[PDB]
Order: sequence, then C-alpha cells, then structure tokens
Amino acid sequence: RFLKVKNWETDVVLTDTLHLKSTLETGCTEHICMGSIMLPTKDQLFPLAKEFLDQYYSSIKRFGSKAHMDRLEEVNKEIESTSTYQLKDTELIYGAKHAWRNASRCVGRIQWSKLQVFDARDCTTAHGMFNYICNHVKYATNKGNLRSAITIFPQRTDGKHDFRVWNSQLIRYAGYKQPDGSTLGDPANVQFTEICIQQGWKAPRGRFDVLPLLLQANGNDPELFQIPPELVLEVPIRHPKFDWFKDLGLKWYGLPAVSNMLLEIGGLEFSACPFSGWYMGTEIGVRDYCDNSRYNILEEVAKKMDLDMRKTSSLWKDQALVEINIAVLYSFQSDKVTIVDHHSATESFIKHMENEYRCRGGCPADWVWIVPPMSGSITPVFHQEMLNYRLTPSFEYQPDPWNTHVW
Amino acid sequence: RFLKVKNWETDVVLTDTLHLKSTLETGCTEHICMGSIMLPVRTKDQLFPLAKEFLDQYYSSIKRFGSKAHMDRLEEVNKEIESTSTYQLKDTELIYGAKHAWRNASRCVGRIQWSKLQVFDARDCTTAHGMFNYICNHVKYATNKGNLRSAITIFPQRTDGKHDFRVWNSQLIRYAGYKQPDGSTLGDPANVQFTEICIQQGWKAPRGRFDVLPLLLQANGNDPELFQIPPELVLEVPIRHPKFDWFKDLGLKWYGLPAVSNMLLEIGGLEFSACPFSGWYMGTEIGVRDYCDNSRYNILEEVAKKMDLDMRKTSSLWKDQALVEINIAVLYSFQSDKVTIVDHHSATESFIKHMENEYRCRGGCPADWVWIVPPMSGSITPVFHQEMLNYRLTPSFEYQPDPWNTHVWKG
Ligand code: HEM
Ligand code: HEM
Ligand SMILES: Cc1cc(N)nc(CCc2cccc(CCc3cc(C)nc(N)c3)c2)c1
Ligand SMILES: Cc1cc(N)nc(CCc2cccc(CCc3cc(C)nc(N)c3)c2)c1
Ligand SMILES: C[C@H](O)[C@H](O)[C@H]1CNc2nc(N)[nH]c(=O)c2N1
Ligand SMILES: C[C@H](O)[C@H](O)[C@H]1CNc2nc(N)[nH]c(=O)c2N1
Ligand SMILES: [Zn+2]
Repeated sequence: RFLKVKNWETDVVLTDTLHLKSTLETGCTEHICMGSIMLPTKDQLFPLAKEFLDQYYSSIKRFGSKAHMDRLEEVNKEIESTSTYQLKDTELIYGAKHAWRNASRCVGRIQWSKLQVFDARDCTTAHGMFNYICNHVKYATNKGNLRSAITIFPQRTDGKHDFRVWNSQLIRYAGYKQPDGSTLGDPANVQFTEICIQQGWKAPRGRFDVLPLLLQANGNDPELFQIPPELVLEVPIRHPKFDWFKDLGLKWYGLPAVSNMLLEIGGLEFSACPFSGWYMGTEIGVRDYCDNSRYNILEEVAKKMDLDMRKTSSLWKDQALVEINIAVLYSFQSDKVTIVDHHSATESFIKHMENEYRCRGGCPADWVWIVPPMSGSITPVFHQEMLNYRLTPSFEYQPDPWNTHVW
Repeated sequence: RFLKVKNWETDVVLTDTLHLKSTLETGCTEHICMGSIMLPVRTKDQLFPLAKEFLDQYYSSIKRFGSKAHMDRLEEVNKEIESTSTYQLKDTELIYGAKHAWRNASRCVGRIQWSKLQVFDARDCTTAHGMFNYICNHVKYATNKGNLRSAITIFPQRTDGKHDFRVWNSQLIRYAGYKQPDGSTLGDPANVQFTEICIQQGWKAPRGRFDVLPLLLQANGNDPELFQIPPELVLEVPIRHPKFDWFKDLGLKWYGLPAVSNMLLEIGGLEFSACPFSGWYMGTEIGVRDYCDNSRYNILEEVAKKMDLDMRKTSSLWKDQALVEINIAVLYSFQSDKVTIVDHHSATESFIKHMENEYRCRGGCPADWVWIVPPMSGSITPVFHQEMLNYRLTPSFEYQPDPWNTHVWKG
C-alpha cells in the first residue's frame, strides 16, 4: 500500500502515499506493462464534483467547514437542475494549476504554482477566441521573458457545442507535400496544412510558414485568423563556433503553447484550453530538427562538419546532434528568449520530486517522458525510479476535431 | 485478445498474441505503473504443471507435440517428481531452455543472437575447484582471442536451497574498488563491498585502479573459496582516441568480455542459481555507464578539462560533448584491437529487425523500453519511437539476493 522509490545514483529512498488517492486507469495490468504506449450524466458528475471540492477546501485548510458544506449543496442543487455546474474563479484557478501539478509527463512542473490563468468563459465567437489568444500570446511572450499561462474557453455542454482550437499548438510551421516526393516545411503538420488551404488559407509555400489559427466556437464551423506577425517571436539559429551554421537558414519560435488538450476539473470538461511555458532545448534540437519524420537535418549538418559518415561507429549522428543542440541554446540565449537546457531542467525536477514527496506524499512521474531524448544517463532523472499514476484535475488527449465535427 | 504496438517514426503497427502465454506478474496494476522500478524451495504440488508447460513448449518447438516420445517424457518426469521431489533435464531440454531464457529477456537489446549460444553443462560439478575450472574454460572459449562468442555455463540446480551453487561475483571479470579513509574511491566504486569481502576472505589486493577481482565460488552450499583467473585469459583493451592524442594518458582500459554471473536461470520449474553467461559489449555500457556515471569512474570532468570546454554553464553541453568523445574512443579502441563490440545505432537497428521477425514468427517479443533505449542519443535510434509490450515468459533469468546476505557460514 505504501510504496518506495529509490534513486540509484544517490541511494536516496522516498515513500509514496499519493497514489492511493489515484483515480484514473494506467493501461497496465499485472500481466503486461504498457508504460511505453503513447495513448492507452447527473449521476456521473456529482461524485466527481464532490471529490474535487473536498480536495479544494482541504487545500485552503477549510475542510468540513460551513463554507465547504454550503458550496457542496449549491453545486448539488445546480447539477440536479441544470445537468452541469459552474466553477468559482478560485476553483478554476486551483483546478488548472493542479492539472499541471499532476501532469506526470511534464519535467517543468517545479513551476506549477506560478501559472497565470485567463478566464475566457464569457467567450461566444471565434473572433472572441482570436482576441483572447492574441492577448495570451503577447502576455506569455513578454518580449522574450516568457511567462507560463493558460486561457480557458467555455466548458462542454451537450458535446454538440464544443469550443476547440484546431491547431495542435498556437504557433507551428506548415507542411507541404510536393511532386518531388519529399516534404517542404514541417512534416508533422501536413494534414492540418491541407485543412487550412482547404478552408481558404493562402499558403506562402515556404519552409517556415507560421500556420493560421483555426478556431471553433460553440460547435460552429471553424474560422481562419492570422496571428499578428509582431506577436510571434522567432529565433534564427546560429552556432557559437560554426560560422557556416546560419546558411542552413534555421529558425524556431519562442513560445511553446499546446492547444489541443482537454482540461478536466471536477468532472467538467474544457475542450479548448491553450497553455504555454518555455522550451527545454532538446525539444527543438533533438526532436523538431533531428527526428527522421520531422525536419530531419542530421544528414545535412554532419556533412558541413566534415565527419566520416561511412560507418555508424564513428558516432557522427551523435556529434552533429550535440552541436545542433548547442546552437539552439546559444541562439535563444543571445536573443534573450527564456530557454532551459536538459541538465538544468532535470535537476529542477528532482528537487521538485523531493518537495512533492515531503509536502504531498508523492509525485506522479512517467520516466519514459521525463528522461530527455539525448544524454539520458548523465542527467539525474535517469537513475530515479518513478511511480506513474493518474490524478484529477488533469490534462487529457482528445480526438483531432476534424475527424469528429460535422460541417 | 490481440494487442497493437505502433512505431511513431515509420507508422508500422504490430499485433501481439504472445502475451497470452504470460505467467509471472509485472508489478504494475490498473492504477499504478511500475515500469521504471529496477528490482520489482518449491513443492511437488507446484512443480509438475511448470514441468508440463515447459515440456509442452519444448515438444511443440521440435514438432513432436502429442507424440509417443512427448507422452513418455511427461510420464517419466511425473514419476521422477513424485519419488524424488525434483527432476533432471535432458541435454536437449537444457540447451533449448537456456536459449529461451535469453530469447525471453525483455531488457536485452542483444537478442537477435539468441539462437547462437554455446551451452556448457556443468551439472556434474561438485566443488569450488571444479567450478573454477569450468569458468576458466568458458572464459577462454568465449573470448576466442577477441572474436567473442556467446556462452553460458550451467551448474547444478537448487535442491533444498541449503546446497546452492553460487558465483559470488556479479560479473566473472570486474575491477576492484577501494574506499580510502579520506572518503574518495580508487578503482571501480560499484565493486567496493565485494572487494571488501574478497580482502577479508584472504585476497591480497594490489590496490591499483584496474585490479581484476578474484573469483569467489560457492559449491553445494559450502563456504565460498578464492581463485585468481589466469591473467593470460583476461583480454583487456587500453582506451585511446582516433584524433585526441592526450586520451591515452588518462590511463584507461577495460576488459573485453561481459559475463554476468549473479542471475538465476529458471527452466520448467527448476532453479539454476549459478549460471554465468557472456556475450560482447555494446559501447555505451562502458563509455556512458562504466566511465561516466557519477557513481562509477566519473571521468567526465577530467575529459572535458582536457578538451578545453566551457565548463562554467551546463548549457554549453560540455557534458554531452565529452560523453560522445569518450564513446568514440571506446569503439575505436575495441575495433583497432579486433575485439568484438557493437555501437548503439547498429545494436538498436538489429533489435528492431529482430522484434519484427519475432512478431511474425512467434506472435510477439516482450520488450522493456526503459532498458532497451540506449543511455545516450536515445531518440536518434529507432527503438525510441517504438512502442513495446513488456511481459514475462518462461524460461527466464531472474534476480536473486546477493549470497553474503543469505549464506549460513560454516567456518
Ligand atoms: C514552464 C516550462 C515548461 C517546460 C520546460 C515543460 C516541459 C515539458 C516537456 C519537455 C514535456 C515533454 C515534451 C515532449 O513532448 O517531448 C512536457 C509535457 C507536458 N507538459 Fe510541460 N513544460 C512546461 C510548462 C508546462 C505548462 C505551463 C503546462 C500546463 C499548464 C504543461 C503541461 C504539460 C503536459 C500536460 C505534458 C504531457 C502531455 C502528454 O501527455 O503528452 N507544461 N512538458
Ligand atoms: C550478445 C551480445 C549482447 C549484447 C550486446 C547485450 C546487450 C545488453 C544490454 C546493453 C543490456 C542492458 C544492460 C545495461 O545497460 O545495464 C542487456 C541486458 C540483459 N541481457 Fe544482454 N546482451 C548480449 C547477450 C546476452 C546474453 C548471451 C544473455 C544471456 C544468455 C543476455 C541476457 C540479458 C539479460 C537477462 C539482461 C537484463 C538484465 C536485467 O534484467 O537487469 N544478453 N543486454
Ligand atoms: C507548455 C509546453 C512547454 C514545453 N516546454 N513544451 C511543450 C510541448 C510538449 C507538449 C506538452 C503537452 C502536450 C503536447 C501534445 C499533446 C498531444 C500529442 C500527440 C502525439 N497527440 C495529441 N492528440 C496530443 C506536447 C509545451
Ligand atoms: C551478457 C552481457 C552482454 C552485454 N553486452 N552486457 C551485459 C551487462 C548487462 C547485464 C546483463 C544481465 C544482468 C546484469 C546484472 C543484473 C542484476 C542486478 C542486481 C542488482 N542483482 C542481480 N542478481 C542481477 C547486467 C551482459
Ligand atoms: C530508475 C531506473 O529505472 C534505473 O536507473 C534504470 C533505468 N534504465 C536502465 N537501463 C539500462 N540499460 N541499464 C540500467 O542500469 C538502467 N537503470
Ligand atoms: C514509443 C514511445 O512511447 C514514444 O517514442 C515516446 C517515448 N518518449 C517520449 N518522450 C517525450 N518527451 N516525447 C515523446 O514524444 C516521446 N515519445
Ligand atoms: Zn506499467
């Protein structure tokens, strides 16, 4: 029932009790582990509400008080009557911060409590959504001094009137398939780019074309909007030692802002809730640039370094990989856009584990996602056993809206 | 019930039916994943079904399921169990069992090689001196002057758990570690406790940075005994760098033969507590973990100093830079001395091909992602994007407690 996690580098042992307050399902069984898999009513709503409010009122040290009990009745009277209910601003703020606190795949959670929450529940149109989003981007960007933030659109009702940001991130580059066979721009985004062009977008058909936002309010058909170029902070990528590196003509955006997740608080579902923080360097240098299925530039870089690419054993992919990542970090730092390296981010997470063990009884963590995609074992998270479990409030995946929505 | 795994790089989907033959627990539940947890005498009653499952498997594999030779073998094992409480495997069953224990090792990226394994039957061994002789022969045959060959040596199975054969070393070949009064360590920090035991057993430690440890060997539940492996049998490789001439002056070397000697081999319910096996190294096992773990040789600071890296901010990636040059040095050194080694790109690519073939011919390939993905450059290797299902098949290799923790000393 009590569970131990050990660090094999420092010999330090923590005891987990938070997992008993666990609530959703992992995908695993005692027969088979699924840790490496990417995706595994009035009667339904009240327990969920009760569960959340109980945790809310406990955290402000007001458990079992008159203010607690009255709110429980108030939400109950509202469910039995309206088939749903509304969160107070305080509960909304608390729910969002805890969805992040509980995100077992996020290495940046040391920051969980400094989340700026923007309440967009009064939104009714896609033009309104666009306005809210532009304000979020500008506030979060903050001329390079990035600040975490989330904007929360109206909760799901009958599921026929969902708000959705069709973009998977607020700021992403287009992807175009060509007769050549190869891909121009970002291959992850080819399909969404087809939908933009098919809804009317005039594509510049270049390598780094910032996608338009595709916004759906109240279950209606979505609409296109171009984020003002002056709000999209981008960084050209150069190297501190390699002058030729600029001639690759690489750039990336300063703001990572995930816009396709569903935020679940007290059984209420927020289908549109873009959130943003700041990049860990490997996210761009390792995955975005170096994934076979993404910009896939390794081949091109190692060539410029005049390395022996005859045999895998010269570790030429690995040499190029490190320099690509040196450059990203350097470029951001020199243009003064917040960014964190994987050594620094993992060291912060470990300290954050310790705090959550001592202050909360544990910290849900998904080792497969916490360990950075390069140099894993020279970061302190590699040697750290972690327990993975699902708590609410939470962020969840949801189907791409284009498969679901009807025109 | 069919289960699908996807490769997120190549879009290939595969279908596992093999997990249906799974026995032992994972540690995981519907409510908790234990995926990153490191370490998560039998009755007649329980022994015969285990014998039965195994013999059913063996006889299917040779296409003789339900034959007279199958039925008679079950009858014979049946009788042997009821009358003696245990049973003996035929040579064929032992060979097949040890290959399948390897085939089933879900944390092993080297499994493409599973069917080429030399098996040495040391079930006639009775004494520690007998064990030393078996182990020297294994070391010699496996080393093959650099052209390494996989081998396993199998000592007598457990009886009452009071007469166990054990090799106290965790690997047949490993370097001593010595804790100094000032708190620092000389040699390999991972082996300090074991070095201490050896010294107390009467080993005269030379006290250098790369002292090959002696074998501590327990036969038939007796107190263990010390033996020096003949040095001419210990193939070692001095570490140098193809471009960095100062690299040799770090004084590093490593041994060619990885040979795990602390696992328990389970076949059809029987437990072989001493069963050392060996293969050849993947370069990252020496260059990332052995040299560059903080709790091991920890030469990263020393190497980056000599490269003249900017070591004032982690964000220069000085650590990542040095780690790569060290791993380059390890691969270059083994290849130049003609000692078999595999780099992590080649190993993981091989493993991916193995895995696909296993799904097609066997209906699955249990695989532990936390362990299969290499400890450097994970995502530029094809295992990183590969979903994997982890489950436990027998025959299998299991952890067991260290014998100094359990052993009843006689004197
Ligand atoms: C402040 C700086 C932040 C850093 C450095 C960071 C870091 C990361 C990284 C590296 C990942 C995995 C990346 C990958 O896809 O390879 C991740 C996942 C995730 N993060 Fe963060 N994060 C930050 C802020 C935030 C914020 C503000 C939120 C929400 C409020 C958040 C919620 C999540 C969630 C839900 C996941 C996993 C989603 C999934 O299941 O795939 N993070 N984080
Ligand atoms: C032939 C060359 C081989 C290579 C390159 C290889 C590679 C590896 C590597 C890199 C690991 C992970 C170890 C670590 O990083 O800590 C491993 C684990 C393992 N290998 Fe192999 N292996 C080989 C042969 C063998 C053989 C011959 C056997 C047994 C007959 C074996 C059985 C195992 C087992 C049981 C584990 C998991 C240990 C555990 O559960 O902790 N492998 N292998
Ligand atoms: C806020 C933030 C900070 C940061 N440093 N990186 C990121 C990008 C990583 C990230 C985080 C959460 C969520 C995602 C994508 C979720 C996602 C992923 C896939 C493959 N399919 C879906 N339907 C949904 C990606 C975001
Ligand atoms: C044959 C072989 C080939 C290779 N390339 N690498 C290795 C080393 C990795 C390896 C493999 C199996 C087993 C171990 C040790 C596991 C181990 C760990 C603990 C704590 N207790 C135990 N009883 C056992 C280590 C071995
Ligand atoms: C805590 C964590 O599970 C532990 O450090 C593991 C992770 N993955 C590993 N993977 C390999 N190949 N070898 C190891 O020793 C470890 N250590
Ligand atoms: C198959 C495997 O689950 C998949 O490659 C995962 C592994 N770890 C990851 N880790 C991070 N941080 N991001 C990812 O997209 C993935 N992909
Ligand atoms: Zn699991």
